[PDB]
Order: sequence, then C-alpha cells, then structure tokens
Amino acid sequence: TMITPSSGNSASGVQVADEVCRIFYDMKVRKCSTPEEIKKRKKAVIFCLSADKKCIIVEEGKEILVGDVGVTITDPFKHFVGMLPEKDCRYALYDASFETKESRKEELMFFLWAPELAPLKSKMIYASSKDAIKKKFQGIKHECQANGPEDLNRACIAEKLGGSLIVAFEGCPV
Repeated sequence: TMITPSSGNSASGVQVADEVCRIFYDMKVRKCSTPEEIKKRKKAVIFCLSADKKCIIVEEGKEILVGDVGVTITDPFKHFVGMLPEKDCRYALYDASFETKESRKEELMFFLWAPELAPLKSKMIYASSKDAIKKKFQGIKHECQANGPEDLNRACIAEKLGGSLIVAFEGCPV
C-alpha cells in the first residue's frame, strides 16, 4: 500500500487566488457600493484550489452573492450549501444576512466545506490552506467547518451565531 503523489498541494501548497483576498473583502455589510448591483457582484462564495490545485479558488460555479438570495434562494444560506456538494470545494465566504441580539447587520462566515468524500487534496491541503486564506481572511467573522452540508446548517449557523446572542437564524428565520 505505497502511494506516490506530487509534492506541493498534496501536503498543502495552496496560496489564495487573490480573488479570495476579495472574497473576505466582500460578504461584509453595507460595504456594497450600492447593493443593488453588489447583489450581483459576488459577495458570497465557495472556493477550492486551482487548475493544478493551489490558491484558494473557484473550482467551479459555486458562489452566492446576496442578490440571488430571493431568486433560487431567499436569504438563508443552505442553498449555498447546495452549491457545494461534497466532491469538490472547501473554503467559502457567504455574505451572511442575519439579525442578532445586535440585529440584521450581516456578518459572513468562513466555510471549511470539508465533505468526508471530497478529494484528499481538499483535506490535506486545507489543513494548511487555512492560514493562506487566513492571510486574506483578515476578518473571517466565522471560521465554520462542515464535514456534512449540515454543519453549515443555518440552524447550526444559528448556533455559531445563535449559540450565543443573535435574533435570526436562531430566532426569526430559524
């Protein structure tokens, strides 16, 4: 049982796509220049690695953007969990629009979408990728891992937020 993979992203060698330095940058709050376009400006997202697999990346077409919220979605987020299945992607910042004891003040959250089936490169890698993304996730708001699309569960996000003092996710919507 001897394997022999490459030597870079196999033991974790990613480096944020740079657009990730914008992922955290977005999904913030009223930062939306004007949220009527911001809604369609990419403000929620999942990411993974690269063509050869590296930089936190958009390995496909995941990504919510707050604007969709109300089309194929409606403000929660599990739809976004649906964006990420299990065989491909792990770090995701989704503009979290949720009230709290503080009230609706939007606070996105880091998503280590780590499915028990994803490829190794998106497990052994993220192990050290959460440091690279971190160097760009200056403020993650919510490092939240999920090895099941349920750890993302808004009710559970209503625990990561609704497990202390919010008002929605754990209160109004869930």
